[PDB]
This record gives sequence, C-alpha cells and structure tokens, in this order.
Amino acid sequence: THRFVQKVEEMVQNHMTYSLQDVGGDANWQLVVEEGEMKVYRREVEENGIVLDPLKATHAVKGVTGHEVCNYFWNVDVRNDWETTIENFHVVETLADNAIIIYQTHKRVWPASQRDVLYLSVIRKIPALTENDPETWIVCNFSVDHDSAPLNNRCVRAKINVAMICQTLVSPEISRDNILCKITYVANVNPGGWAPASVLRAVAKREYPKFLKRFTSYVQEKTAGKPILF
Ligand SMILES: CCCCCc1ccc(-c2ccc(S(=O)(=O)CCO)cc2)cc1[C@H]1C[C@H]1c1ccccn1
Repeated sequence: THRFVQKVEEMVQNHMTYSLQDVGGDANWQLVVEEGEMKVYRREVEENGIVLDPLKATHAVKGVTGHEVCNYFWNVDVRNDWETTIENFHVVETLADNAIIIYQTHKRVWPASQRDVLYLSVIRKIPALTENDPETWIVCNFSVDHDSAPLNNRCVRAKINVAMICQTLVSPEISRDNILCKITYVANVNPGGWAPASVLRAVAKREYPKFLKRFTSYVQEKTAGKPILF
C-alpha cells in the first residue's frame, strides 16, 4: 500500500468498465487501419485547437499469454528492446513490486517541440468475474505529479492515460500452438502546448500500428520455446 493505491484502483476499474467494450458496432469510432486481427481506431477530438484523438486498438497474438504480454509491456528492463520513440527514461520512484513512476522523453518529431511525460505504471491481475469468464491482465500508464520531476527546457509536458488489457484463450501439456492473447490497447494523450494538428495525426497513424506490430512480435520472439507463464 503506497499513496496511489486508490487512484490506481479507480483507473484500472474504469478501464475494465469502459475500455474493454466492443467497438465495431460503434459508429463513434473511426476504424483507421486494419492489418489482419490488428485493428486501430481513433476519434477525432480537439480541445482549444490541440489534437487529443483517443486511440483504441485490438489485436490477437498467437503463442503468448496476457500475463506474458503485460510483464513485457511493464518491465522497464526490456523497454529499450522494443521502444523506438523514446530518447531517455528514468524511474523516479518505486511504489511497490507492481508499480513505479517513470519519467521519459520522446524523440522530437519535426517541427513540433520535444515532449516529456511523467506517469505511474502499474501491472495488475483481475480475477475472472465468474468461472465462466477469462481472467485479465492489465497495465495502466497514467500521468501523475511528482516533486522529483526533471527540469527539461527542451520539452513540453504531455499527459497520458494508456492501458494495455489482455485476455488469454486456450484451446486445449498445453502448447504455445494452442494459446491466443486478445489485446485491447487504449491511449488518451494530451500533447500539451501546441503542435500542428497534421503532425500529431501523422505521428499517431504511423507510430501506433508500428508499435503494436513491433511490440507483439517481440513478445512472441522472447517467449517462444519457454514454459508458458499463464
Ligand atoms: C509532437 C509529438 C508529440 C508526442 C505526443 C506523444 C507523447 C507520448 C506518447 C506515448 C506515451 C506512452 C505510450 S505507452 O504505450 O505508455 C509505452 C511507454 O512509452 C505510448 C505513447 C504518444 C504521443 C503521440 C505521438 C503519438 C505516439 C504514438 C506512439 C509512439 C509515439 N508517439
């Protein structure tokens, strides 16, 4: 029990309530890019001329579990292996074995100024609602304030609320051949400051599918031929 346990519970529960709902019957979501089971949706939203466009994606990854996907998403020691848009990151505070506060800077995308972020990152297991249902693994990354925040005069401070939500199906020794992880990934980013709307939309449209294809392939790569961590 650290000082964020209640805020964590609330963000996690809001994701479980709202973020998992199916979009596809929902015309409010624009399906922007499909590549197989990878589907990436946005809503076009701006506040005081700043693009906020909610991002929502689903995916189905053969051969890995939700537990594994989330550990790898969460574990700072493998970040450099799959991240391509980060210039620097620092762990600012360890809250618990499942929660940390991270400071990170993103590579500049010309001509906007550089962005930095300060966020709590927590990984959690949500037991099945009934023995009929899937257990779920979630990572939530959401912006928080911290006294130890770096001074970075190059950077505008972005605010994020991101969740990677994972459910695992097995069609039955259980083999990697028989496992499928369904991912829901949501990212609500306020970039701060101003940035050209066209720049923000082009960076999102390029970087989110790249990230999901890349990150998920990395998890397949690292886990293959290892005992399955359900
Ligand atoms: C002018 C450029 C403004 C940059 C705005 C910005 C900041 C953070 C982020 C972001 C922050 C966290 C995550 S994560 O999934 O929690 C993993 C850990 O890093 C993911 C994306 C995104 C964007 C928006 C560009 C969009 C974009 C999308 C994928 C990569 C880079 N940029």
